[PDB]
Amino acid sequence: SAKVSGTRFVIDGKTGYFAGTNSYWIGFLTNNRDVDTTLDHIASSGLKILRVWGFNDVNNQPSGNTVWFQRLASSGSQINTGPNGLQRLDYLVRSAETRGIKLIIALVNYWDDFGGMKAYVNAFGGTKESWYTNARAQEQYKRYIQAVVSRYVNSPAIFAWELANEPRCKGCNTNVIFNWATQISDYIRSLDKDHLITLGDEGFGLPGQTTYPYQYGEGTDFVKNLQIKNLDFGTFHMYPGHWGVPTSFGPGWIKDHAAACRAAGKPCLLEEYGYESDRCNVQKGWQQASRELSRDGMSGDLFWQWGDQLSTGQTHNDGFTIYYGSSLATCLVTDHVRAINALPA
Repeated sequence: SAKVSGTRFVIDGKTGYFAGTNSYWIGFLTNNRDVDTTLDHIASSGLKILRVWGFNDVNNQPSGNTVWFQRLASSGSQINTGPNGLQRLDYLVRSAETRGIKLIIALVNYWDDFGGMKAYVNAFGGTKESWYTNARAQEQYKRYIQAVVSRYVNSPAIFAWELANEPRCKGCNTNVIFNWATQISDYIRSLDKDHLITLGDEGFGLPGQTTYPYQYGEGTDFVKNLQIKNLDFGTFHMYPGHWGVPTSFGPGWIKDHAAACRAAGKPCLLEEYGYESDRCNVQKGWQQASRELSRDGMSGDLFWQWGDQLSTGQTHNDGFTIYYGSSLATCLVTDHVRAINALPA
């Protein structure tokens, strides 16, 4: 149900460009109806891919019925397969199977939200930069990958396994993440031969311009990582307001990634993007630049992030949320999906 064909994706046997979104919170909901209604809204919007967090790491177990997936400690780490643990991810997967949504499931965070590499450093020592070569942290991270992947190997709702959300190794030789991603993607492939696998990086480090995002200072080399055999497609993210570059850098950023993916013979996915101001105009310009490259390396995009109305009220507005039913969703979801459906075949 989710494959690659040259520089394009194939979902439900259709080859082409797909739109999707991100919802880090959907895998942690404890109300099944809130998962179903959010997926119904995403599916009715014509979105096919949903990127979620498949991690929830803590150093101390939270109180009450708070959801957690893994507790990390120097000795005795535990993976939660209970009702407030991975059973919440199981429900998301089953609800996505029913509703025709393909999930990208990231397996650790580079950032501290939901624990991240920081929670592993707290348990296993070292620094965030040494996390990739920290044997005890990598041993537990692989145990966690096995615990998640083994549950959904036979699900048609997995778009791709994703190694990490936005992995960086600040100031590291770019071989650190390259070697790490090679060994972890080979590990995931041993557990699941058929689903796609991707890195989850921001896409820093590649030719095109001399601005900050093109530099190798965050430990990644986009072109180098596209050579990894068991990574099926390239991912890149786009946040000019955090990166000291204008919004007008967007089309070139997209073009430069699509050219690298084209040269590698793999699809590119613009996996997160957002801007806080003049949102419709700014982000519609980027969606057009991406759609225009649909036969030249780009094969989809996911905005960050979905917003909805749950039993617990409106979901969080982090300045990038696009709420279902809003005028901004008509601009960046309805009109986008209609423009994708109009692309030549």
